[PDB]
Amino acid sequence: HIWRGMIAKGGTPVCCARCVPMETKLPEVVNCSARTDLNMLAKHYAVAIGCEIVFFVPDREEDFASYTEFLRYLSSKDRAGVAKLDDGTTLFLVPPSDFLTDVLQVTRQERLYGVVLKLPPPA
Repeated sequence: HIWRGMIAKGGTPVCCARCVPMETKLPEVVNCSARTDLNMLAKHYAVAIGCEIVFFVPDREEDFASYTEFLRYLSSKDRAGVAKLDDGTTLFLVPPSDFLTDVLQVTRQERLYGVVLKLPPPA
């Protein structure tokens, strides 16, 4: 049982997608309801105590051109997308860039990363 669903931008479908791990349940639709500057995410990362990652791949070939285009839509502007898991956790949609190696310090891949940051809990 793999995750298979849709990605959307502002409620507007972008493509269908699947998901390989490196986590809670992904909704049927991962909607990118907003963007965040990579700088802003860098600040949350600096203090995070968990950083979980999945890769989103286009589901089928007909989803490729859109997936690719959605990557440039994010990386152009040095931004990341914002979506949610089922349980309300913030999920960031991070396209390929230096940010992946300099800040998250992970291997870089020409893939969209889903990223959840766990910040410190209260005392």
